[PDB]
Amino acid sequence: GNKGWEAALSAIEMANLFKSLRGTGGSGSSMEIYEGKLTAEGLRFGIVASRFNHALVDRLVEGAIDCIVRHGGREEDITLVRVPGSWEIPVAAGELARKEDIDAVIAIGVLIRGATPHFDYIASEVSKGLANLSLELRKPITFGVITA
Amino acid sequence: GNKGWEAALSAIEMANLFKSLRGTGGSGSSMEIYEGKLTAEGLRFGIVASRFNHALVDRLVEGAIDCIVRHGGREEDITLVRVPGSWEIPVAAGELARKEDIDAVIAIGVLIRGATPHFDYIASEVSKGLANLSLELRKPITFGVITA
Amino acid sequence: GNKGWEAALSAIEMANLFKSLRGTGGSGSSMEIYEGKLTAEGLRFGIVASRFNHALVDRLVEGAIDCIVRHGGREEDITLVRVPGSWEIPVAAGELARKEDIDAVIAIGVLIRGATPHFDYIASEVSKGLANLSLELRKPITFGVITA
Amino acid sequence: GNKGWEAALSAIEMANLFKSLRGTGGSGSSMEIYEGKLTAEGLRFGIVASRFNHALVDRLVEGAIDCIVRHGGREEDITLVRVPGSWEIPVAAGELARKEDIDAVIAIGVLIRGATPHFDYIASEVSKGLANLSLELRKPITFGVITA
Amino acid sequence: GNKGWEAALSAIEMANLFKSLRGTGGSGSSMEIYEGKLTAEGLRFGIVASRFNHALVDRLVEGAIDCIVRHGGREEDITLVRVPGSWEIPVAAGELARKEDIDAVIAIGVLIRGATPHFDYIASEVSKGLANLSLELRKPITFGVITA
Amino acid sequence: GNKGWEAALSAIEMANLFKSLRGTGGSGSSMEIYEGKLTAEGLRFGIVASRFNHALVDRLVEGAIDCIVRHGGREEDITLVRVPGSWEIPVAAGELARKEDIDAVIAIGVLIRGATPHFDYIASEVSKGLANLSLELRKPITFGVITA
Amino acid sequence: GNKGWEAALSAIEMANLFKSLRGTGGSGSSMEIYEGKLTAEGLRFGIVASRFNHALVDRLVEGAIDCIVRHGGREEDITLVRVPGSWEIPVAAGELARKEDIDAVIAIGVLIRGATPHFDYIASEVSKGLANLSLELRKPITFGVITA
Amino acid sequence: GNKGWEAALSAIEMANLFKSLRGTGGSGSSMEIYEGKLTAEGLRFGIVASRFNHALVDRLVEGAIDCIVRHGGREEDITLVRVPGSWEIPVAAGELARKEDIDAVIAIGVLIRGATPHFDYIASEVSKGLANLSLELRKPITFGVITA
Amino acid sequence: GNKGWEAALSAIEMANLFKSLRGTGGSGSSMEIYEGKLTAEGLRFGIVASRFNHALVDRLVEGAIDCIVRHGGREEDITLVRVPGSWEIPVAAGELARKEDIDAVIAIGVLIRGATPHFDYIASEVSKGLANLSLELRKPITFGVITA
Repeated sequence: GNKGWEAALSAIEMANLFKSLRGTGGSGSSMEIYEGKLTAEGLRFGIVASRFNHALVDRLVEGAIDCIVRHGGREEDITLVRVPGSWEIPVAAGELARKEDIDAVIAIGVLIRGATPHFDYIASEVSKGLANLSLELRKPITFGVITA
Repeated sequence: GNKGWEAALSAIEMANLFKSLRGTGGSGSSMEIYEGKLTAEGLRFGIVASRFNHALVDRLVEGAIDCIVRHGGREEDITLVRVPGSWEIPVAAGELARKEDIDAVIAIGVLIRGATPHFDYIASEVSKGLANLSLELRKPITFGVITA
Repeated sequence: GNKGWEAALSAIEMANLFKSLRGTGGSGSSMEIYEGKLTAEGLRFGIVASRFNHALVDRLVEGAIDCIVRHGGREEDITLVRVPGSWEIPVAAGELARKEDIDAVIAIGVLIRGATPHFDYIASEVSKGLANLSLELRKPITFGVITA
Repeated sequence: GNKGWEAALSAIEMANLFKSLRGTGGSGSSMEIYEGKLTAEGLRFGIVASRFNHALVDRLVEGAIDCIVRHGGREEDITLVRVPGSWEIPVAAGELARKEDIDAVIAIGVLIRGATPHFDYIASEVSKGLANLSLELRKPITFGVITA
Repeated sequence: GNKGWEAALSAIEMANLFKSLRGTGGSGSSMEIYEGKLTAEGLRFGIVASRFNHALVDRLVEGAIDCIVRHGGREEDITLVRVPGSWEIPVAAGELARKEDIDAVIAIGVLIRGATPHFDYIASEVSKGLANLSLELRKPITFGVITA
Repeated sequence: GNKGWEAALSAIEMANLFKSLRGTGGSGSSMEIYEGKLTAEGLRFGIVASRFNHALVDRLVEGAIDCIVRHGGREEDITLVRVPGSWEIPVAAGELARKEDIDAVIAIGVLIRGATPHFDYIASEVSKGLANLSLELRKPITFGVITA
Repeated sequence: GNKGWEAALSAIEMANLFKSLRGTGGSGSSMEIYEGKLTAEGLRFGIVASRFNHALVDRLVEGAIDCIVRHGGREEDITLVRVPGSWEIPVAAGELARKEDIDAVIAIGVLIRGATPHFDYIASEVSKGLANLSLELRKPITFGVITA
Repeated sequence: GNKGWEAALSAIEMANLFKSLRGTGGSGSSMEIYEGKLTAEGLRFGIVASRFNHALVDRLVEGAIDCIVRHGGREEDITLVRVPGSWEIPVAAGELARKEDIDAVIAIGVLIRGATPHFDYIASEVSKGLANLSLELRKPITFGVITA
Repeated sequence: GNKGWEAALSAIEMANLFKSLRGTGGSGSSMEIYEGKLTAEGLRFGIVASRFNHALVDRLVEGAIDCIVRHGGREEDITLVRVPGSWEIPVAAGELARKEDIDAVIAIGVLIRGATPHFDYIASEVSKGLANLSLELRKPITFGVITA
């Protein structure tokens, strides 16, 4: 039940939700409640991770993959991209999020804000970029990072 | 007292206010005051709610729906969407806020202040994101979220 | 006196100034020095005020409209819009700005920044929104926001 | 040595930098280098200044104009506009920049140290606005305000 | 030791990453893993650096050029631009980023943040500008600014 | 806040409730439920106030008139009468209620608990008589007296 | 968070596990492993709930239904039975566990710690009774009780 | 950064250095310079490792092979041979070097600190032997052993 | 900081001063004011510097050349001469001063006056020689010697 499991759980629910919204509406006669299920048969995902501190990141990525397969996901339908550092996560995510096949992208990384001097500037940028990216491209982007 | 009732009331008033300005002007030879009546007949709304603290959130949604119907709203013209967490609200509001039918949307959530660094960055982004979306689509968004 | 006195003065100098900037280009003998006059006739205005802390906002609006007429402003060319809460001022202001008639907007607002939690976030985004509109819409606005 | 002289020097050579940049591509057969010269003949500038604290601001504005003429600039090609406060520098700056003939802009101002609360909210916004305008207008603007 | 080396290495492989991600599609049963690579034949670069503290920056500029050529780069395909300030880099980088024959941009400078004036504000602003340009234009940008 | 606000709101709720019971039953095959909406259009009301302590009463009664118009009431359909003192409140209310036009009645007054021996008697008398008239006439009569 | 969620999830896993063992063996000619996925499609369930502590038991029962339907369960494949006493579950559970259609049973209840010696005997007997049913009848059961 | 990565880097560029050195003489009309590039494609290497202390040596050998593939080397052109002790590294190294196809050799090992007397006699000889072989064979060999 | 910059700036404008003073005459009623100017097109220069303490002087030589080219100078019209001592500059400057196609001369060197031998005497002598040459030949000479 590591934090990587949480990111996968959030990602799966949205891919179903947006499908329901884009689909045909209800028959009326009451409040149109829209909900996202946990099924994962026929959903494609993407993941981005940083090389830095590969001893503490390998566990996170591995735990995330177990969530999809257990909930009914084929291992063949996952794409993995690795980037040098945390600063480069947003730009990489954009290329993945713009593909037609992909339906969700997860973000995994570790932060050293406070662990090293002069890092709060970089720390705020990644959080701001990923959220702002989601609105323009119309697609859920789960967020996950650790503090060192 | 409960923020659910208070937030919905604000949404009702601004819906009428915008309809007045988009129409004809007021009487001349005087400073035309503008105010929003509290009636709610003929309008359409939407709601987005999170799931953290499942016990507490249920009360808030009940208050919001009660105020809308009590002031003359039709239950047939309310749509509800549920999301996993607080980070996820801004993207959900995007889909609803830009439909040609809806007139206003309400966001309900719970924020944690200072518990862990992870939640600290979440609070800043959700506040900024909701405001910018409203200014770009010309519809009102009500920020009815509790803290702690 | 009150901040409404100072706030009104700045707006008056601006509307005419922009008129000069779009004036005839028949010059160049020496360096130009553009400046704003203090005439008020033929200048439309808009004013927006909140509702919380009614005991204060009443004097600010009362103590601000006087300066407009004192320069020759006609009361028929002023429009006022009341709004429920401070956090939802900017959305209303944008609607009035897009009207081709009005040439200036001023806002009254009382904030308790740095008093209690859940209000610092509100106190932060209010200023940022108003500034953004001015550059986008190209019409001056005055930040007539006070605090306890 | 004052900010007025130093701030201007940035303006002269970027006007030369952009002119050469959009004139030709890579020469070929060797590394390409682009550089700006400190020559002012044939260039037209613009300057914006604040009304408040006219004592200090008087010296700074005088210094900036001295540099332009010294390096070979004609005084007939300089436009100066005054504003009553720092808050309105960004909106005014955009007006001059959109003019096709101007080739660069310079900003002068003075900031006070904590006379009243929430000054930073006003103080920080001017810096943020200037940077945003430069990128979208694609024309340099200098930053030469001085703290009190 | 040379941070130009560290910045240069990151830029080289990101160009390779984009070369493959947006390349021809592929079909297979196993998971697809996309990884960077240090190979710099057929890649076009561009560098921007400031004069500020010219004693130190001149050293770093040489280091970046050494990395490209040693790793298979071509001196004929490197373009260099020099500017007089740290505040004044983002505007320059914009023009280079839009060239259709440029694959990456490397930005290096010096910050003396601390008790010095004007530096607390601009230090934050320069970072945000670079990040936004990357997502807007979909092209990597590296941040190799060192501080005392 | 103003206790007249509360007393006013209760009047509308009761008026609609009796307006519905006279009609036909609701949908069968379930539990019949009757609730009062807050719409306040097309309803006639009456108000009674005591002249003693005109300072507090004036604000209190003004706090009640706004409610009917704000919730969609016609401003020219509420009657007002005043009486020398508290003792005269019941008889005045009795006169109004018998009319075939007024649908609800509101009472306003200010009292001090047991200031003098005779003040104790009136306190019991004023409440006792008011309730009895409501049952006899079959018409709601709100209670709005203030103690101390 | 609630025990109702945890109890339901265990039932989902066990049902899949038993369907695998009772089936044919797998290939590979190596070390062989079994595990239960979390797909609830096509499985039938049943629940038994007590009545003490009216406030809480309903909340726990609600969560259990959500888990089954979210993970692919059908609304009309669940059977519910309600009984008064915590001492009274085992007799009810047996009547349901022996139906051919049912494939799992979930028990929800509340126990009291140390209130009286009478309840001490109650608590011991209920736990061991349910265990014996599972082994005797060869069908999984879940133990979703709370105390204090 | 480890000796495995650092030791390899020496190997790649000398293979390039010798290839260019024996290709042409002095160009003439200017100073002649000979330099090696960090390109590995088209080159075949050899590696020798010690059996003892397999824990530490496992990481170093893994690091060296990572560098070759990263810079563009094919894994099919790498030969690894193990030996039981440091004393036999020189004799084994000569065997690989005399092979005509190999272009360079790399040595890895770990030395303990004074477990038994006269260790220096054995310890020093390996370093001396490696240097002697290089001169007479006329082929580079790297030195990458690490003390305990 | 670079004293070569400070020395260079003085030399540039003095050449302009002589260009106008001995130019064509003029007639007028007001006072005539002759002023220098920073404009270096069509001006021929010449630099002399010493090897003494070659670590530092090489830096200054570059600074002087940068000033001339940036201010509109031409590299084709700069002549450089190097000598081995501070005592030995004046003789070298004499030959350069007599060239009919030279407008100014810049002399830079290092003095280590103090407890060192021979330096109290020569330090005075070198200064006098330069001054006398200027008046004798009627051509400006600049003194940019720095000392520890």
